[PDB]
Amino acid sequence: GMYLRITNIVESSFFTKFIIYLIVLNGITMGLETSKTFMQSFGVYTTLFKQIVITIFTIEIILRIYVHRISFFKDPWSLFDFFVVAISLVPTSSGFEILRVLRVLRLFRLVTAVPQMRKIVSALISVIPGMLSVIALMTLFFYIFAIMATQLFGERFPEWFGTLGESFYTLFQVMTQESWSMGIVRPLMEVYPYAWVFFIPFIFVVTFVMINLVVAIIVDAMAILNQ
Amino acid sequence: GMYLRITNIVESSFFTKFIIYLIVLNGITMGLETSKTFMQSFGVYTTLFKQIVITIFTIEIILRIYVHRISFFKDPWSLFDFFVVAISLVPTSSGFEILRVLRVLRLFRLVTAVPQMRKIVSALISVIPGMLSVIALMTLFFYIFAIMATQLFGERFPEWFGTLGESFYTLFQVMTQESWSMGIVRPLMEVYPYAWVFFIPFIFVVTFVMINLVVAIIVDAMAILNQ
Amino acid sequence: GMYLRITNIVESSFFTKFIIYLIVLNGITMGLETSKTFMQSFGVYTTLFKQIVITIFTIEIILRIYVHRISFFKDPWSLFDFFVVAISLVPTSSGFEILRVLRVLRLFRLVTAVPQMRKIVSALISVIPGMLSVIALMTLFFYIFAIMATQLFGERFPEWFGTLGESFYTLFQVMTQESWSMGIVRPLMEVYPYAWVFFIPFIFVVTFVMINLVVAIIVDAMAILNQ
Amino acid sequence: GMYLRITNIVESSFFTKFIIYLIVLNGITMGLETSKTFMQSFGVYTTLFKQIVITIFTIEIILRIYVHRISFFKDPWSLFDFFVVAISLVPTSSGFEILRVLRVLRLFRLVTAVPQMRKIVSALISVIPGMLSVIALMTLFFYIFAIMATQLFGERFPEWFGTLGESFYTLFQVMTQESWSMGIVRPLMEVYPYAWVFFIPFIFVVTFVMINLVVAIIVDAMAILNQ
Ligand SMILES: CCCCCCCCCCCCCC(=O)OC[C@H](COP(=O)(O)OCC[N+](C)(C)C)OC(=O)CCCCCCCCCCCCC
Ligand SMILES: CCCCCCCCCCCCCC(=O)OC[C@H](COP(=O)(O)OCC[N+](C)(C)C)OC(=O)CCCCCCCCCCCCC
Ligand SMILES: CCCCCCCCCCCCCC(=O)OC[C@H](COP(=O)(O)OCC[N+](C)(C)C)OC(=O)CCCCCCCCCCCCC
Ligand SMILES: CCCCCCCCCCCCCC(=O)OC[C@H](COP(=O)(O)OCC[N+](C)(C)C)OC(=O)CCCCCCCCCCCCC
Ligand SMILES: CCCCCCCCCCCCCC(=O)OC[C@H](COP(=O)(O)OCC[N+](C)(C)C)OC(=O)CCCCCCCCCCCCC
Ligand SMILES: CCCCCCCCCCCCCC(=O)OC[C@H](COP(=O)(O)OCC[N+](C)(C)C)OC(=O)CCCCCCCCCCCCC
Ligand SMILES: CCCCCCCCCCCCCC(=O)OC[C@H](COP(=O)(O)OCC[N+](C)(C)C)OC(=O)CCCCCCCCCCCCC
Ligand SMILES: CCCCCCCCCCCCCC(=O)OC[C@H](COP(=O)(O)OCC[N+](C)(C)C)OC(=O)CCCCCCCCCCCCC
Ligand SMILES: CCCCCCCCCCCCO[C@@H]1O[C@H](CO)[C@@H](O[C@H]2O[C@H](CO)[C@@H](O)[C@H](O)[C@H]2O)[C@H](O)[C@H]1O
Ligand SMILES: CCCCCCCCCCCCO[C@@H]1O[C@H](CO)[C@@H](O[C@H]2O[C@H](CO)[C@@H](O)[C@H](O)[C@H]2O)[C@H](O)[C@H]1O
Ligand SMILES: [Ca+2]
Ligand SMILES: [Ca+2]
Ligand SMILES: [Ca+2]
Ligand SMILES: [Ca+2]
Ligand SMILES: [Ca+2]
Repeated sequence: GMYLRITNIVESSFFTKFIIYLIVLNGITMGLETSKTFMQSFGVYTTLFKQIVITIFTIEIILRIYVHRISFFKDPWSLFDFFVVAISLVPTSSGFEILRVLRVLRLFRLVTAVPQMRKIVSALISVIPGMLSVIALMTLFFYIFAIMATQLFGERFPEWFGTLGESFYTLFQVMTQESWSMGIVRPLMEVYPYAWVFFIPFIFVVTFVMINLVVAIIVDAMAILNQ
Repeated sequence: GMYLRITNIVESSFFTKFIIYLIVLNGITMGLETSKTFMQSFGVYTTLFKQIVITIFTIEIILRIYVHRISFFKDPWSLFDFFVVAISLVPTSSGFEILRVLRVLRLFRLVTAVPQMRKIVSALISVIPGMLSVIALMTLFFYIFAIMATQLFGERFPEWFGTLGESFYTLFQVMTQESWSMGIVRPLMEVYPYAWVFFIPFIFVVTFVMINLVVAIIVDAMAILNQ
Repeated sequence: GMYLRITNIVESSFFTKFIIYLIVLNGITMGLETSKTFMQSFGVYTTLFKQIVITIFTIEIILRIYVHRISFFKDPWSLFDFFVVAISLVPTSSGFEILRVLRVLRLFRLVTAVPQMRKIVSALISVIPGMLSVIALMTLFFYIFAIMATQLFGERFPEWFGTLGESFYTLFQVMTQESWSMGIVRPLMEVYPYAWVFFIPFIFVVTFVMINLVVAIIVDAMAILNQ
Repeated sequence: GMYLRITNIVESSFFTKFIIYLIVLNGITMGLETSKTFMQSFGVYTTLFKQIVITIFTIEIILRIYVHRISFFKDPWSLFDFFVVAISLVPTSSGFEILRVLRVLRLFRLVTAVPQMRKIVSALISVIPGMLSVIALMTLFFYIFAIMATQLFGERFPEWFGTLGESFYTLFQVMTQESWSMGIVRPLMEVYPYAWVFFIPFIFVVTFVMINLVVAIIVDAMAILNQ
């Protein structure tokens, strides 16, 4: 087509720097809205601000959808950028409260826009694929010990191991090692005195696996450097 | 001998993929049996399912024992695969309850069958042999401090250090650092005010050794790469 | 100018070794002043000692400012060395109590003077610049989860998430993993039973990011060695 | 001189393997003596055993001192081997109870005798010298924050920060992160609401330094391999 003009504006630096400025202003706005006193004083300016920024972001997404239609929905950053826009597009009384809490995720658009942020985030995602083998191992391991722990402690201890889900949680807690013994294992042993046969091996296996996953991360990082 | 036929079926992909499907179905079954309501509704279909799958697995192990007899009992994956089959072969009322909880280990047959899982598990086992020197060091160290801590705190504090085993446990807990001070050392110091001479050095030695073991894992991994 | 004499004294070893000896004597002095009994016995000798050492340090800084004026205020070690001198130069009744507690920082002048200490400290500072990308990521992440957690739990749980700052703190605590579950998440779930959807993902993201930052430190260290 | 005979016996394998067997027998003995029931049954055989083994070890040390006099007291393994022998040589009623608890250290003679154990222990000691710079840094840092924390919280909180030593301990506890917040910082903030300015930076500095020390261990290990 002005199509060259609108694609030289959308891909212009000033357009994306401007929506960056709008993102930062909105983040401060969202920070201030937690103050109940600030919300008694300037509750109207901020909400009108939120409305004007949501409309700007929606037209900005419409333009970005136009200038490169096929890529926009095959590109992860813009896909997410479209989804957080959409989630906050549904009016706050049109959705459940949880939708209004998710609206906060619209600040990650700062990670979307800032290219140093893009670089680092896709670096962490890049780490993820090697870990799949040991994540699959470990979630099978957690499933098995959830099952055994439910069937072993979930009547005398229905608070912690009564369910499969409760056992998943208490096992994750034991894995992070928080309160693993004065909190879970010792009270257990007040009734089942060989409960440490279940948990001490569990601790050993889970910690060994975690260490090895970390070392794995490290060598995958280093191989691209020694080459 | 059909011996070529049965060894072209046992070593066929479909046979092992089928027992993989059976393993997954059984894992979901075992997951559902923890629900007491599901067990009131469909307690019979699942138990008949468990019986038909245990017979399939037992004939599958019999065939696998036949086609390569000598290797089957000199191969770790199949050895374990035989043992978990056997453990759940003993009827649930023929054994103690703990046997029924061990039956859950039959889901690790998924690690046995899936070759990506085999690769990663034998990778972790491969890590293990280098660690033997420092494991032997450390268990001697734990034995010595168990002994000293029992003889030092196990009358005024029989809950935690009254025995050698109780001291082993409380020392392992202090090693994982859980509640090491507000939980153990400080209550101790209410009666023995120099108890930190025992535990602070213990903490230092045990943490230093743990770090060094991890670094050791790392360099053993890296040497095979710089070569 | 004696200017050559005073610059051959300031840059002399004995001058800086002497202020090192004075720094150590002052550190022991500061250690002793916490004893209330020692302060009843020799409260006067130590305070006169503090006054004579502060005057020596102030003239030492005046000389060092003279011999190389332009560099002194463009050099970090001496800049800090000037600032800790100044902070304790304000009389103890001229400032708030917090100023008297900051006076203790005058012992880091030992890190300033000792060159092995300088080497190691600037080594740690040298590590810092690479971490900026992931620190910026993470503080955005903490800001977002502070906001969501305040809006989600800060009425039923005003102690922990009532404010943005309180939520920052409780989230940092959950990040260090201290008491994350028996302390925060479980009491929460007594009222909001899906609170683990908020915290378990938070734990996962924050731990993964921390691991990756550490690995990043490591590879940055190693690249200067494989080269 | 038989001097060749006694030096071909002392340096014989059988002599050192025999004292290894004696060390293991004594370790089991020491383990059994914690049982009060075993001590009612066989309290005499074990004590006579302890006496016969202590005499064997003392003559063994006398022989080892003879065959190479100058080296024995310039060699760390044998020096320690001499000292643990001496500590348990003082009769149990001739010393304080703590001496009888130290007698347990005579089991580390197993690390002294076993050469794989020697290899690994001197490997860990070998790691230690590089860490000196950051240990010296850190103990200065701990001294400074002990001082500030005593002067800041040791009247309203004399249990934890009343002394310099108590503050050292509570700071070490905060460093290991155990109960750092629900245990120390939060109760503090009930009276001093900006106590997190002191501890959150302390946590950050101490953790960063710890990470860097570990990375330092790692690169020192790796440089001897890339060479
Ligand atoms: C990216 C991270 C940057 C750094 C983040 C800084 C966060 C600062 C948090 C500290 C603020 C909270 C402390 C505080 O005491 O504030 C009180 C208010 C809420 O209480 P308030 O409503 O004042 O009290 C009500 C009294 N009542 C019930 C009797 C009527 O709470 C407030 O006043 C909230 C103050 C708003 C802080 C907004 C800071 C935004 C930082 C910029 C981040 C933009 C990144 C895109
Ligand atoms: C590939 C990308 C990375 C992703 C990898 C992470 C994989 C996580 C697997 C989680 C699968 C389990 C999820 C699940 O089954 O949810 C169960 C519970 C929910 O409890 P629930 O019963 O809903 O609570 C309601 C309370 N009620 C009924 C009494 C009213 O919720 C929990 O208990 C969840 C607790 C955490 C589970 C962690 C499981 C092991 C993950 C291993 C991660 C690898 C580390 C090396
Ligand atoms: C490998 C890991 C994959 C992901 C694992 C997913 C785990 C999901 C766990 C969450 C389920 C538990 C949550 C929940 O509230 O369920 C309740 C039931 C038990 O309570 P229920 O019997 O319903 O209540 C009794 C009521 N009474 C006493 C008054 C009669 O508890 C249940 O309903 C159990 C539901 C069965 C979940 C089975 C999921 C299997 C995942 C596939 C793994 C196959 C790998 C080979
Ligand atoms: C080579 C492959 C890797 C394997 C390496 C792991 C080595 C583990 C060594 C364990 C040896 C000690 C086992 C033991 O003596 O059991 C004692 C206690 C059992 O307590 P118990 O007295 O049975 O409780 C009954 C209560 N009662 C009598 C009052 C009714 O049970 C416990 O207290 C066990 C607590 C954990 C002990 C950890 C010992 C140090 C292991 C160092 C691991 C290396 C880390 C760097
Ligand atoms: C760099 C680190 C080196 C190693 C640091 C060593 C730190 C030693 C801390 C242990 C001392 C505290 C233990 C203790 O019980 O001392 C008590 C006094 C305070 O209580 P005190 O005033 O004696 O009791 C009052 C009784 N009343 C209320 C009834 C009248 O508290 C004291 O007596 C304080 C004793 C002063 C220790 C000064 C040590 C300085 C180490 C050298 C560091 C110089 C580096 C530049
Ligand atoms: C580049 C050099 C390295 C530096 C990187 C560190 C960045 C730290 C960012 C901190 C920004 C947040 C500061 C802030 O907003 O302060 C809020 C609270 C203060 O609570 P406040 O409301 O003042 O308490 C008064 C109580 N009242 C009102 C009821 C009377 O104070 C807190 O809650 C602070 C708690 C710690 C916050 C940690 C935030 C995430 C940092 C991520 C660090 C990277 C790790 C991978
Ligand atoms: C290097 C590490 C190897 C593995 C270490 C194995 C450690 C085993 C610890 C578990 C034993 C303790 C469990 C237990 O219930 O034993 C009870 C006794 C003490 O209570 P007891 O005196 O039986 O009860 C008194 C009853 N009363 C007051 C009413 C008269 O406590 C005992 O019976 C103690 C049993 C002695 C265990 C000796 C094991 C030595 C392992 C070999 C290490 C040699 C390395 C050089
Ligand atoms: C080169 C080879 C490696 C060695 C490096 C380790 C360096 C350790 C430095 C320790 C210096 C401080 C020792 C000290 O001053 O002792 C003070 C307290 C003793 O408390 P105390 O006042 O005796 O308790 C009596 C109670 N009373 C008076 C009320 C009846 O006892 C404590 O509080 C000690 C707590 C641990 C202190 C840790 C200090 C920082 C060490 C940094 C280690 C490096 C890690 C990166
Ligand atoms: C079959 C598996 C073989 C068994 C061997 C595997 C090793 C398992 C060790 C036991 C696990 C307990 O794990 C426990 O975790 C805590 C976490 O605070 C460690 O505390 C840690 O401090 C520092 C700082 O992070 C770490 O760098 C270090 O790795 C570790 O010492 C304890 O030192 C460790 O003992
Ligand atoms: C001026 C200094 C610059 C500031 C930057 C330095 C980083 C400091 C991070 C904040 C310190 C809190 O440290 C907190 O320790 C706990 C210990 O369980 C970590 O938990 C850890 O789990 C795994 C398993 O060990 C580690 O490999 C990982 O490094 C870390 O995530 C928390 O994730 C981390 O947040
Ligand atoms: Ca932890
Ligand atoms: Ca821990
Ligand atoms: Ca902990
Ligand atoms: Ca921790
Ligand atoms: Ca810890």
